[PDB]
Amino acid sequence: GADGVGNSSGNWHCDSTWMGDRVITTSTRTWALPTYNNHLYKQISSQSGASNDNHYFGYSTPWGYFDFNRFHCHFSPRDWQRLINNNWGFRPKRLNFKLFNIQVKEVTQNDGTTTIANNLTSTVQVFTDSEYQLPYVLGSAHQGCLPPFPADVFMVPQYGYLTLNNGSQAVGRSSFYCLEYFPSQMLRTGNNFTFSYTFEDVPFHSSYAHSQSLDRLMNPLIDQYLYYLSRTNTPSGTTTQSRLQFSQAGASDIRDQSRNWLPGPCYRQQRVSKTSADNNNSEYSWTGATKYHLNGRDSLVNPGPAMASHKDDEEKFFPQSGVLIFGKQGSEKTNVDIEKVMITDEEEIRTTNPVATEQYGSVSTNLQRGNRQAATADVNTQGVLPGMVWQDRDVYLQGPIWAKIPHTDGHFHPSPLMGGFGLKHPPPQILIKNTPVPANPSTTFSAAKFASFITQYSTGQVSVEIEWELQKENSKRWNPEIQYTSNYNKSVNVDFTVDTNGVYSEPRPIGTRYLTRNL
Amino acid sequence: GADGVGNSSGNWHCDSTWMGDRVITTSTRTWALPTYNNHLYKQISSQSGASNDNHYFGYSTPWGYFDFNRFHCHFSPRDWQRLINNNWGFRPKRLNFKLFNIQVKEVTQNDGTTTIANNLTSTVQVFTDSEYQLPYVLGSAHQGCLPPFPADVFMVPQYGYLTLNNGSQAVGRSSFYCLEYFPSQMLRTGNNFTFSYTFEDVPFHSSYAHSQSLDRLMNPLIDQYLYYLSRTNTPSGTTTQSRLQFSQAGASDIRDQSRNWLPGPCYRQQRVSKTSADNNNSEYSWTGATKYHLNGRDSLVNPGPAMASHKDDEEKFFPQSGVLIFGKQGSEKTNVDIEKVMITDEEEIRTTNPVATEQYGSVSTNLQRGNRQAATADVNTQGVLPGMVWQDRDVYLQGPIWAKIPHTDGHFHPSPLMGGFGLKHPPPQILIKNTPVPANPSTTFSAAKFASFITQYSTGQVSVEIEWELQKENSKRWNPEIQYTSNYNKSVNVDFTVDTNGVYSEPRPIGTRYLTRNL
Amino acid sequence: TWALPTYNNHLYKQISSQSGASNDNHYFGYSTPWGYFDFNRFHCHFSPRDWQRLINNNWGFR
Repeated sequence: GADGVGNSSGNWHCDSTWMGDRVITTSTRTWALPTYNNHLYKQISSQSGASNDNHYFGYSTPWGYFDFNRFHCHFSPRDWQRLINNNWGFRPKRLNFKLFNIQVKEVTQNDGTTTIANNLTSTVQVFTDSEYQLPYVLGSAHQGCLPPFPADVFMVPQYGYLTLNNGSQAVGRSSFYCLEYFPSQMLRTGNNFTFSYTFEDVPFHSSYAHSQSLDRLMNPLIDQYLYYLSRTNTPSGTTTQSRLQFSQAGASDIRDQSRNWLPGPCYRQQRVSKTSADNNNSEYSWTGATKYHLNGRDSLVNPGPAMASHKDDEEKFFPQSGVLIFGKQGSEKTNVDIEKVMITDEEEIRTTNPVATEQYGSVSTNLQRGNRQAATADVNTQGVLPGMVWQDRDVYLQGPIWAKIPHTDGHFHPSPLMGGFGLKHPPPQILIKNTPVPANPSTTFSAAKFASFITQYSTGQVSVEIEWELQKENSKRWNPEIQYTSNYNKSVNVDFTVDTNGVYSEPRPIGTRYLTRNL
Repeated sequence: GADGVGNSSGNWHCDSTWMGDRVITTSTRTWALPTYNNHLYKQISSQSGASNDNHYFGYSTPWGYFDFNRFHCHFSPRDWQRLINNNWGFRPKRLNFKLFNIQVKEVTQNDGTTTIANNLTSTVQVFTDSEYQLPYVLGSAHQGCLPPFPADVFMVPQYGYLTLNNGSQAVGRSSFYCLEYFPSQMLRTGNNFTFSYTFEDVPFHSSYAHSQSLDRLMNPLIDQYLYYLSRTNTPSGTTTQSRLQFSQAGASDIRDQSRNWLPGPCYRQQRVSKTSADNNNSEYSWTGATKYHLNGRDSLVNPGPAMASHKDDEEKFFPQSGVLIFGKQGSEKTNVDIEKVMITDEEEIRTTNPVATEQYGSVSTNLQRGNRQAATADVNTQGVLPGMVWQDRDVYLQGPIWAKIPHTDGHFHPSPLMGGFGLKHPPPQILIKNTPVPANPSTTFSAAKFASFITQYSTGQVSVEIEWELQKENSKRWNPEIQYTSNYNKSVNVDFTVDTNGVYSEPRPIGTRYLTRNL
Repeated sequence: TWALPTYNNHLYKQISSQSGASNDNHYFGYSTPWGYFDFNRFHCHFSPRDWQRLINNNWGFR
């Protein structure tokens, strides 16, 4: 840091600049940090009797952490539109981080009034691990983001983690991390903190949608030179006999043509409808779910593999867990009606990824003979096969930007299943805490742990700046594209704006896929 | 080679040196080489009536070969412990090979006595293919290793191979290799042989175990912002109606949370117990096995894909073939009791790879409607899907170090299924033979193949030195690790030591995974 | 992190054994307002895991 109590440690920077090829964004927010857990660590675990699936064991810490991982932190609704309408892809490159204008307040709750005053000599300490030595919590899509709207103020969320358990009990291999055991940087009023970071090379995210379905790749005018088996028998006299005929596949045969490629893999979902009348009356929620089984307990696959949500001309149906779901403004935690949630749509991927609610295809179950008749069965789960292409899941406007790839001997197509960018060395976790200030010890000496501290909290401003790389488009498409538009009719409230009471709200999910490409 | 009959061609080197980052090992053994097959090639094949699975066709040769491929050759039980306790991974780099102190003996069996004497002018010839032109036998985990204990003496195993067959009969494509048709190096007493080799780049083997299970990646304190479908219906009056409610997943919901990753693939096994009372009474061995079907015959998958052996708090069960199994000292070939075998345990991989005896998960089989009710089925086999992470199988103390990757147009995650390091250009096979010495031909000329030779054999010392690369650990774990310890109680015999009759024995399998890492 | 009280109301005092006591338990001395820092125990310096690249891996330390 630098200088005094009266001097300011940083300016407010929130802006976006568009350079053409690479583009830069900036934002600044205001935060407040409480003391958590009365300055002490605690182990936490599952509560008494619980399902074998719900057991957990871990620790909670006094430390907080910053999360900018959602897009809406970085991009405004309009800045989001020089991106998704005008471009075929984007990726991050490098970022900056800064804290400044730190001030610490102590509070006195005596009687029915609470007085608050500056504590000028108190400190707040911050570090960034950057060696990836801690359990990495970010990327699990928790709350506690920097707000989407720059004028809002937010608390910093508390930090904690989980470790191997057996039931509600720990195992010998289970690990315990003390955050005090790292070098950090102690800051007072008039001290600031910075670091900078560089993304590893990662593929552009695909903001295009395809103009060709994988099942139609070819010229309708010209027939193939390959033959397929067409008729298996022919009438002879009164009744048929076995005769094999072959054919070349034309535009009337398009079903039957040879191809060089296959659709992507599927792991199948249950289908439900937004119209309440079509759905069965029972509780199938947990029973009818698709799950995976790991170490004797069952977990839902909430996003699951990337698959189209519905087929043509059914907009009413979506996979049970297969989609992301966002809440509207002020929605509650539990048991809330469908009118409150916002359900995203995965469609444009129909052309490669198969629909999530249907089988991959059909396969032959048996060997035919004279007295046996051919039999097939549906394959509801398919792994990856050579010659198989697919697309990934869209990032939308608000959702995960990145995730940390687990450190393991093998992995396949690491792009993460919620969306965004898989990173082996992602942006490091930033951790922050209030330094404990003891209160009025006894006159005689005693060896005991202090239970008594001054009650205080801190606040300041944080800033983030990321540099993005863009991919422009050369398209010879003659006719116009599909663009993201706001409706021009009159309305009581404007979208993406404060209401009369001053609560900013986001009307609908906005994906990145509009501009079209050929497959 | 160099110099004389009286001069020695090499010193005994067996040692281990630890440099920190890289590390170097050395060993020397004493061998004896018989003449095989009376100096001639023979075709071999399956015997008369046999199962269609058991047919084979091939050749056996007079040549022998050296196999150091097991770890216990290179590492002593204590040297194995500055490795597995102190490190997160290791890989080979380069090796040396040497033969020396060669001496050839001829034997005379007349009457009831056998005299043995030096033959000073006889030769022994050796070559290393290194162009990978021969069938590559090593890596199939046969017998004939350099002994684990440096004072033992061993024969060199005989060399042979197999080729395409139809039943017990050869096919036109089947190949025949004459080892005489290579350049080799002929050695007498006072001649030595050397070559050196460099491993291609290969990933470190993972000697860590994970401190986090893949099903728990996230902060218990903070709720997600995503919604999952929670209740499918609500009571209305006397009976329920269809109503869809949604929820955000907290620490009580941990079963239901969204995740960016999925567990590794499985190919399922039958489960048996070490307690003899739980197992069914019948012969299910071959019938209840998991198999693959190639060209009309069936083969067991003995190791199979890497999967955890058992779940929490069942130590009694293991997959039917799914684990490696080692014999104790002096165990016989066939039909031996469980008390004689040593069964390895694959557990620490519970956190990623699914258990081998259970299904991967459940998937939805049908489309619901008003009068239809949701249906699911177990998926017992899963291929690789995008966003899937796993671990490989552990090497232990004694077992394959490497295998040769087959030469093919495609392969996936080549790490071999017994364990160790897949190599496209592995250490080349060393081949050795006694040169035939004819005996006393007839006085008149005859054109015929000699059936009569001097009876002789050779012996000497061999040496191997490998350089290893190590990966140290930076861990902020506060509490202690799990280490490999010998029990301190008194006992009749010390582990990994000679008994009163002088037979070295190994009490238990020792894996490499102790130190812990975060996932 | 430490906290330092004022001891003895900013003044020195002589202290000694209390009245009747065993001849073994008699003592005479002084107490001061001053405090002092003690790091002399190992567990201050070494964590349980750091203690294990030491005692398992080594024949001595100073």
